[PDB]
Amino acid sequence: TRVEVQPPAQWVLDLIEASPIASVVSDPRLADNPLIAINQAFTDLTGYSEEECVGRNCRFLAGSGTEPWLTDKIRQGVREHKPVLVEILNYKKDGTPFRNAVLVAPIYDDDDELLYFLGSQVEVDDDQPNMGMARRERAAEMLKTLSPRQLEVTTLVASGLRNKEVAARLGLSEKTVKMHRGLVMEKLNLKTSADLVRIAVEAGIA
Ligand SMILES: Cc1cc2nc3c(=O)[nH]c(=O)nc-3n(C[C@H](O)[C@H](O)[C@H](O)COP(=O)(O)O)c2cc1C
Ligand SMILES: [Cl-]
Ligand SMILES: [Cl-]
Ligand SMILES: [Mg+2]
Ligand SMILES: [Mg+2]
Repeated sequence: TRVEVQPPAQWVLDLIEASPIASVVSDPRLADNPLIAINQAFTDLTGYSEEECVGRNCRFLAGSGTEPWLTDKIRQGVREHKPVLVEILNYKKDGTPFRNAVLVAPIYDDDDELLYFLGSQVEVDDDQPNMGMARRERAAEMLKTLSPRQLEVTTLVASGLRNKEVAARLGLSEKTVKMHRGLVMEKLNLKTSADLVRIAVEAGIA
């Protein structure tokens, strides 16, 4: 099955298009919380075109060997609106199995109103099955270079808070919070907010 999805808004494209890693957005108000957008890296990772993806739950990547104790942690994150990083067996369009380090995180529209989910997918090679631990080491070292305000803005943002909630928590203006966010993005060479949530969760700070 597949549902017809409205063309994605600019904020959806801004979240994933410039990411170097496979990234997707789902809309939980549509049938089966289906993908509403994928970036180019998702098509090159999986072999699926945007036409084949949009309208479908991302569990189309699952197959015979997929670990239900690890997918349930994603279901849990979707339910509790909390970010989850698991490494699960998935299958490309050509049936090629691959280990997928998948982040699923709650994210808000550019008006901070409605909830969506951001997904991002990194292949862990059969050659080098501990690649995930090397990403977490890199993430932890980068996040340690941040100033104290930048680090705690990053922590609250990656936890899935709207800017208005981060601003409430820290006694700042939304404008000030977005200023600190931008500075983190520039300092750590992060193209998208999705890339920022990924290193936070990799590091263990959210
Ligand atoms: C944004 C997003 C991205 C997802 N990416 C993947 C993925 O790459 N591979 C996968 O097997 N599941 C992925 N999932 C998880 C499934 O869509 C589903 O949430 C999970 O399998 C647990 O639900 P279920 O028990 O109904 O399958 C993603 C979920 C969301 C919301
Ligand atoms: Cl889901
Ligand atoms: Cl302020
Ligand atoms: Mg495209
Ligand atoms: Mg299942």
